[PDB]
Amino acid sequence: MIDLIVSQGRVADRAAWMIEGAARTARALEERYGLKGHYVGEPAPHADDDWSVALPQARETLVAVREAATESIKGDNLTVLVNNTHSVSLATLPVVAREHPDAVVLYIDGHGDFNTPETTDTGNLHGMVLSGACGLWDSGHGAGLRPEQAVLVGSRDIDEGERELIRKAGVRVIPPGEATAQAVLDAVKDAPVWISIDWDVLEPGSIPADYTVPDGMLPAQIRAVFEAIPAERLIGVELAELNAPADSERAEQAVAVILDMVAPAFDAAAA
Ligand SMILES: [Mg+2]
Ligand SMILES: [Mg+2]
Ligand SMILES: [Mg+2]
Ligand SMILES: [Mn+2]
Ligand SMILES: [Mn+2]
Repeated sequence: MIDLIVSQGRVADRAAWMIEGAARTARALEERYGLKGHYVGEPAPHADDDWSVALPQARETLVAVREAATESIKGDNLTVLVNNTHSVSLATLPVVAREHPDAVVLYIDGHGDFNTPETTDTGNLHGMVLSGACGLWDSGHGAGLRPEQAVLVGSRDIDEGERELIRKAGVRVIPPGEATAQAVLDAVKDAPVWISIDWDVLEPGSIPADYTVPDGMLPAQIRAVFEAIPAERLIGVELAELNAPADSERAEQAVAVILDMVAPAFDAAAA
């Protein structure tokens, strides 16, 4: 009753071990739940390139992830995507919004990812993912997510340009100190639910990502979200931005903590 899809192609990766982090996460899920993952994309080298170069390069991987996501979301299994980068959600979020136009997206992240090409100060595609899914700019991978149905959980590092786009579009923001069961249940109400996680939401030290931003959520708060959302309401889960080298302490300890955070959802789905 779980479908596991794993991105292994470069999607604007600036960090060296996002593909390895995704692989280690997927292999641990495979072992815990006796799943066989659908691995898509071919690894390319990381680089600090503009979105205008990285997005074109990522098309093949994004289209293969979209195709596998569409097949699983049309079906009766919990859709689980283990994505190297948050940018893969440029492909998955338009699918979820087309299949489930009633769905609320819990976008669990330390940042807003709501810059456009006009507002971005870094040219990092990652900073433009949720705005892209919401059609504030054209990613070439579709849009159709209503910002009124997107909830930023745990965001604490939002540019004033980005904050303006977020308020006007009607994206709700739950800061990390308010990100409890009550606040998340108030946000999703009675809607079906898609969870999109960027591990940079977590208080630094624990689960390595690309970005390090203080005063974040704790692993138990993420576990509380998975415990709080009813199994009948959960469409699927996306896990992104584990930057963990092959065979490392950060790999084995991060993946133990991830297994613990997602167990309330995956144990229910796996039965
Ligand atoms: Mg790195
Ligand atoms: Mg293209
Ligand atoms: Mg279902
Ligand atoms: Mn982030
Ligand atoms: Mn992100």
